[PDB]
Amino acid sequence: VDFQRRYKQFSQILKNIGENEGGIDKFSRGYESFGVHRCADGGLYCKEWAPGAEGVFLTGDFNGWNPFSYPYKKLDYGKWELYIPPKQNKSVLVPHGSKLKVVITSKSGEILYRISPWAKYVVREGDNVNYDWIHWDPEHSYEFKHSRPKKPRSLRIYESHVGISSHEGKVASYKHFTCNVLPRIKGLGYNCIQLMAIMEHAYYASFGYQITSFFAASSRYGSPEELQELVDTAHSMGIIVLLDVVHSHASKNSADGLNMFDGTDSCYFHSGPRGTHDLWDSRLFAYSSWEVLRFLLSNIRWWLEEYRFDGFRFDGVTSMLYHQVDEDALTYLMLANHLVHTLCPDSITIAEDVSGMPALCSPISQGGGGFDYRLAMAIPDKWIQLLKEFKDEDWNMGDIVYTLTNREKCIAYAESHDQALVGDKSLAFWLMDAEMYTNMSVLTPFTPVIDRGIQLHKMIRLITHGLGGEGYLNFMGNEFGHPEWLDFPRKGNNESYHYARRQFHLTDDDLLRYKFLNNFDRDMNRLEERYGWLAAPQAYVSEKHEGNKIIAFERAGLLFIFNFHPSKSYTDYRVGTALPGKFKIVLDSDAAEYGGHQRLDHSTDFFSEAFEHNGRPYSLLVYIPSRVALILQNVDL
Ligand SMILES: OC[C@H]1O[C@H](O[C@H]2[C@H](O)[C@@H](O)[C@@H](O[C@H]3[C@H](O)[C@@H](O)[C@@H](O[C@H]4[C@H](O)[C@@H](O)[C@@H](O[C@H]5[C@H](O)[C@@H](O)[C@@H](O[C@H]6[C@H](O)[C@@H](O)[C@@H](O[C@H]7[C@H](O)[C@@H](O)[C@@H](O)O[C@@H]7CO)O[C@@H]6CO)O[C@@H]5CO)O[C@@H]4CO)O[C@@H]3CO)O[C@@H]2CO)[C@H](O)[C@@H](O)[C@@H]1O
Repeated sequence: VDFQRRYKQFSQILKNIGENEGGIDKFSRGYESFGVHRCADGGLYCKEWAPGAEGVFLTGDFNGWNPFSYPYKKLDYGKWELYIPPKQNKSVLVPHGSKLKVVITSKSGEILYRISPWAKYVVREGDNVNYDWIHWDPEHSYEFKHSRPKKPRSLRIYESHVGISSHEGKVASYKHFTCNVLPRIKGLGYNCIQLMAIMEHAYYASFGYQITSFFAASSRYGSPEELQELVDTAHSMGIIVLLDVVHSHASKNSADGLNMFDGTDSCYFHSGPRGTHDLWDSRLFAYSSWEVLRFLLSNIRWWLEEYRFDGFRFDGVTSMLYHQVDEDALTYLMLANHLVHTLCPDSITIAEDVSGMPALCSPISQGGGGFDYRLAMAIPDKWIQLLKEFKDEDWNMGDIVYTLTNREKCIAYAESHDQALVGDKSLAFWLMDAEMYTNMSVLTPFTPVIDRGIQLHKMIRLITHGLGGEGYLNFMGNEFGHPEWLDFPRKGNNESYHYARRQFHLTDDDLLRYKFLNNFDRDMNRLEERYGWLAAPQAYVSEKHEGNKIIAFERAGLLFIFNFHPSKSYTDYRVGTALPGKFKIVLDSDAAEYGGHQRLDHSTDFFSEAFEHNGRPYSLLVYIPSRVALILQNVDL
């Protein structure tokens, strides 16, 4: 790790992009010439990079699948271009909705049929083994009607998957998400959507991590225009949309994927074993290769320009960095971040990194990776440890406080999307187990295990939200403690969609207790919008009492008190504060609307006195019941 090196290297490649291409703007507009394009003159212009092809051709429905009638002309640097002249009758050469294929001929004599790396749209017809390359030329394009929202003060991310966003056991649509799921997200107080599994993946059960077509918005959920309408509608509501970018590896599919494009093992990827990820059975990009930079950077630009995304989450950053560290992978990520922020400084980039790479989330100008945030991955693990291995009486308050406050800006989350999956437990499941199925009805008794589960689900989320980071993340359903698990159709379940859905109706059912966990989430995010603790400096922790099981801190002027004690309810408990005067309850997890016992009267005025307590100048006395969290705001006398 030499920061002077990381910059000098980046600075050089960027300088070359300027001398060789016309700067990173021009360089990242590769999607404008590569692929298949209909010209204003009625002709068709095509361009590809196939360095190890003897010949390249265009075939499809349009030419009665004659493989060699349209040969591309070879250019320098292993690139090929084709211009089919316009029709005499002045009609479309390649009709919209029709099938296409690139024909690659090898030195040996193999005749290979490929989908262009640059393909905009791909569809799997009924029960076909492979995806077909569908030419996209609609009568009307989607015109974006709304402007990008003002950059949020603090991010409150709602991690979403479009397919599973309905109560039905089927792939839900972009249209369904736009009409039914966007208003729910807005209502909860979330100001950002992390859109998962958008980049085309042939294997649905890969959760969007096995990419086949990099420039293609998954056909599965609908047309490219319906995704544009989705993003535009989110903007109409003041919600920013970020995309999950998988540039770490590629699916090894060759018929309908990026693998073996020009017939060799070294096109967009590394030759031999270096180019194969053994654990994932995937291909690995040759980040040193100029054309891989054009491809990957024109992809970043594509999602910014075509679909108007407000930023990205770069997945598999750890795997990219360690093949010792891959300098090329890292210089690619620096150029990607440089591009995103040069085009729009308000744009956000997040890194999915477990390693904790020094300066990954710091400015490039200081030898950093250029990322705005990293995910605070230690937080979900600490909650798992405590619920799996420790009795409530044995939870260390100092260890909770340490894990949450360790730090570079990070995104805090109580549980990941991976924890929602089959053969893993959600926080709601770790807390209530089999009782989740029995006593989540208002009509059944409020058992001590349902009572404990509800109280702790709220508290774990609130301490993660208030103390854990500079941003917050919640995966679809976990805001109301969604039951069961998530599982995608695959071999191992005989293609079942029974768990490939989200039961959102559970919160609308007044005869169920999910409404309580949902109400808490809505009010937690709305209170954050009002006071901005996520944007505030790190909290001042006055108390992390091992005996009493009390965590007390101040962030953005608010006073946060947590009683994790399984049985003791403290009266006249002294909490230190930096502010004198009157204090009022702004949030109480024991309120009835959240599934509490209503033990506290909110109309009570708490008066700060001049009594040094826990390194705080003033202190106030409070009633904090067992498994209750409180937020107190200082008010004008
Ligand atoms: O007249 C006085 C003047 O004379 C000299 O300079 C001459 C040059 O000698 C002459 O060639 C020309 O150079 C221009 C050139 O015409 C311009 O186009 C431009 O070149 C840029 C280019 O536009 C950029 O794109 C960039 O090129 C990349 C390329 O895009 C990228 O794909 C990659 O290419 C590699 C490829 O991907 C690989 O697959 C492989 O290619 C293989 C094929 O796979 C294989 O199938 C087969 O076809 O062979 C190929 C080659 O082995 O390798 C490729 C790389 O080798 O990388 C390149 C990066 O190089 O950059 C170029 C360069 O900037 O600009 C140049 C000028 O810089 O005109 C000038 C004069 O006008 C003399 O040198 C000078 O001092 C005198 O003043």
